[PDB]
Amino acid sequence: RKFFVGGNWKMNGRKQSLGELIGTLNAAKVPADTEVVCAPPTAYIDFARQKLDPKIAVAAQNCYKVTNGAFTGEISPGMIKDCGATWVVLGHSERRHVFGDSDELIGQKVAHALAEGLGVIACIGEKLDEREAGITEKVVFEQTKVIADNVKDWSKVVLAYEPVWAIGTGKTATPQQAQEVHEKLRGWLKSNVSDAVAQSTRIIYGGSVTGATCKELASQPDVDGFLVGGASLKPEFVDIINAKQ
Amino acid sequence: SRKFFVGGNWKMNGRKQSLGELIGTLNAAKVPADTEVVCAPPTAYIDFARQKLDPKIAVAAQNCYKVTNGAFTGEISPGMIKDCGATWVVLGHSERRHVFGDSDELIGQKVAHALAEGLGVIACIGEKLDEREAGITEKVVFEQTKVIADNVKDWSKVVLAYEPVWAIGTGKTATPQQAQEVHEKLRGWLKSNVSDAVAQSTRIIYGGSVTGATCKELASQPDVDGFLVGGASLKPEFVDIINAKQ
Repeated sequence: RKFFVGGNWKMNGRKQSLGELIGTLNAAKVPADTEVVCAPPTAYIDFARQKLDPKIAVAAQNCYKVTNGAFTGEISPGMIKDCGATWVVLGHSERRHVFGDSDELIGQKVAHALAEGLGVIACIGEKLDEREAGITEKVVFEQTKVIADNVKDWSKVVLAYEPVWAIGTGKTATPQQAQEVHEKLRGWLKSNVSDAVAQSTRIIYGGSVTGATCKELASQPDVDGFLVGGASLKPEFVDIINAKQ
Repeated sequence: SRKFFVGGNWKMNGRKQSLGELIGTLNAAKVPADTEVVCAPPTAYIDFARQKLDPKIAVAAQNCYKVTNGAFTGEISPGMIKDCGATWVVLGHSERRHVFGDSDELIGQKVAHALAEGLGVIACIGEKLDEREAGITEKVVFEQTKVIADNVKDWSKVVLAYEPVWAIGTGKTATPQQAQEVHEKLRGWLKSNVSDAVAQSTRIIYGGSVTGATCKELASQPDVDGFLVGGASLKPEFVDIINAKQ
């Protein structure tokens, strides 16, 4: 499984700062064994694709479920592809919990994005209350099932596990518990999709990752990369891209 | 003395190809003297549209969030909008409210933030069919307008857009007379709840179904100061609507 490192810039940056960031990434050497993807704010997808070395892919941070229509404020996989982007992050914890993306809608977006020839970074993760209630498996397996029900070709999909229960809650996710979850997800795929899919599908970690912890996290058997948040806006991102090196 | 305002909301439609053609048409079009033309392309094309579109045409974002930066994957801020050359943002559009759940409180915060960031705001309001049926049109649009008003310190950069949601895909069809009725009531609300000055200078544009065949009569209505065009913004017909007052 090729090491995958995605940077989710979230709602940050402007042309100046993002341009500098991109300059820093273009100048860095990305191990041929690493697949790098950057997710700029929607207004900068086009901008980023133009400035980013073609070696690095561009992803949209969200998209809707149809080709076109009366959905003011939304963008379709078609527009994303039209901008040169090749991936779209779907089901991100922020879309689910802050903007209410339903599990059903996420499934529809996944189906549509893949049908449009876009790659999908499908995010899953349980909240603190769900974690506390000991229903981690229930939640992530239900979320993964919806994704699986909407994926016909896993070659274009990367599963990202977000330990939401560790975001601003005081809890700290250890690499052991990350491995623990990733192993369970791969086991679910093995049994519910196929051995081939479970073996080849990248399951990346969307939890807290820094240049000082990426090595250990990347060394975990079932952690195939990262969906980086805050660090993706800093030089440290390059260190994370080299976590396997 | 209110400058005729025509905004084209492309909604989630178009690609660089189709948009570029529409833009070519607009760049070559003569915009009427006392008129203001704005185009709201899909978010991924705000940048592209601003670059191809001549400065005589303003660009608007179809939505934005309530803070400058943050952990809000999938959202953009007024700061990013201005950074791309856009000078307006459509907020409270019926689709954001009814399809995506934007609450009146959220819309008020977005309005406040967009204006604080120096962006112009096209604030949308409109009642649904059921609300229309029960005869609470005024109550509904007044509540929505008040939320907007409560978050507007200076109306110079604000344009109100009435969207007869009740007619939009419901088997109904708003007449220019019922359009005028609402606009007049809205302006009356501004006069009584804000100031006569704001009431007289604030453009209240019609966001219902508008075509080159109906823009003329709609534009002639005393309190209809322009349009927030939907489907027609995607065709040559758009230019005719821009000339609705001609």
